[PDB]
Amino acid sequence: DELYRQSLEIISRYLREQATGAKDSGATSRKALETLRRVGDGVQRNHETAFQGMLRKLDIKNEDDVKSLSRVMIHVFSDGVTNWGRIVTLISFGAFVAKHLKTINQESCIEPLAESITDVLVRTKRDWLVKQRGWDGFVEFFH
Ligand SMILES: COc1ccccc1C[C@@H](Oc1ncnc2sc(-c3cccc(Cl)c3)c(-c3ccc(OCCN4CCN(C)CC4)c(Cl)c3C)c12)C(=O)O
Ligand SMILES: [Cl-]
Repeated sequence: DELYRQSLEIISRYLREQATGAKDSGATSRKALETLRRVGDGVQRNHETAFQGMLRKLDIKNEDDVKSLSRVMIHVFSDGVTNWGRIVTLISFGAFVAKHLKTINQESCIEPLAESITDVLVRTKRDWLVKQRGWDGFVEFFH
């Protein structure tokens, strides 16, 4: 399942570098990461209040808290329209949570969070993603 692997590589590396502040299909992945670095940080900067309010309401302190997020992520992501904008918001909130997790020394929860967001995205919408040319469509879309 190469789309799952490529989606996990991009989302994992984005969340990890947002948390740590430090950088680590080859071509697409690096272009897709570069785009998140641009659109993702814009989303977080622009929606800091809603993100912080949501995170405080979710009360995320440990691996059990993070593992219980998948349902609400699937409900909210599936509830609305599929477009790259809503995909980026999902990944941006993930990054915002990864940062919180690093702050409170729960950095070991960042990987299951990235796997959880990848499962949401690839398991609700792999057809749409295939039709859009997967990560190629994302890079063309955003530049
Ligand atoms: C540009 O769109 C933004 C930007 C900032 C916040 C909300 C949205 C709507 C967007 O949200 C999402 N789009 C795609 N995937 C997801 S997944 C998700 C979510 C929802 C709950 C839990 C978890 Cl783990 C994830 C939200 C999403 C959904 C709603 C949200 O906030 C709604 C406003 N509240 C008002 C009360 N206040 C205390 C907290 C903020 C937020 Cl912050 C998010 C991240 C969301 C979309 O649905 O297109
Ligand atoms: Cl296009």
